[PDB]
Amino acid sequence: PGAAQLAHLHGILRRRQLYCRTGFHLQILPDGSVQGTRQDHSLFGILEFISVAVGLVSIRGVDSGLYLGMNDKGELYGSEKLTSECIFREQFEENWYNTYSSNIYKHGDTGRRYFVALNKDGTPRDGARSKRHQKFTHFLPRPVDPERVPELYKDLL
Amino acid sequence: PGAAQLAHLHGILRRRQLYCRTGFHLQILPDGSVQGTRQDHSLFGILEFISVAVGLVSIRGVDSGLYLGMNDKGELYGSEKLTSECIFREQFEENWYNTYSSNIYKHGDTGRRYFVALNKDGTPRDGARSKRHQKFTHFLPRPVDPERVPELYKDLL
Repeated sequence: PGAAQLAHLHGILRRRQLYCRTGFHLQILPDGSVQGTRQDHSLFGILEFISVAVGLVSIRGVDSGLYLGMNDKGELYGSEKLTSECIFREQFEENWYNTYSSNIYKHGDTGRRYFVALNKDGTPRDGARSKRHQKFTHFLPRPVDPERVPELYKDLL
Repeated sequence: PGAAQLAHLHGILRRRQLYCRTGFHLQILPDGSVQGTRQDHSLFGILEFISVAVGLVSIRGVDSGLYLGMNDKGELYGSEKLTSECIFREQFEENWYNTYSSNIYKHGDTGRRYFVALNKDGTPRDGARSKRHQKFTHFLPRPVDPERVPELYKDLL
């Protein structure tokens, strides 16, 4: 084909599963909420990673179509349109587990950044109360076996 | 396009990096040898996973073009053509780390299978001397960021 064809396929090559070290895969539901499923290959767990810049990413739910974004008060959510709240800093942490902080939100005084995180029960943790050294913020990007989520792969088809 | 087009692309969607728990990415060199690099996104570290059957896989080096295979005496190597020695049993182990044993080789007496493994210094370990509970055999499948290995992605292009 052509035009936007090249970039579009690569997005599909960049689809991942974000497994949080507390035992959950980050998912972005259609209603706009963000949470964690213990299920491998969840349909909303299939996230497409857009490499914005060096150390920067944007995570779009392939199924929900929404972009992961963190707001003013540290709360995660699914943004229907890209915004400055949707760009996160991707930093290595330990063992291929990355950490993802807001690219615009931090604690004015300490300078400590706000982090994308999930509690041990799976619900979204308050970005501001989450820290780099805590396991709530560790996220291992995982590969997506397309044959396990066919609905999401009828673009090439 | 057509004919074999559908299956071909999916192979590209199933390219992975096999990170061994002892600190290395399994690579398949052109000379036919198998070893481990500490380098993320090594050019020979980019393996295409062929899901043979349930719990079965075949690993082909994208760059070397060779298929990972284990022989009679537990030694890994890069097979130029598929053989019975190239099919491995993929089993979950802990934390998304899988274990890969020979689908035809085991210890006649104990019944303990032969495992794909790398020592802590990175060289290939003897399949027969490797065990499931040992970290030499733990392998975390990782995603491949195409933009980091362009040479290997000129098929779609």
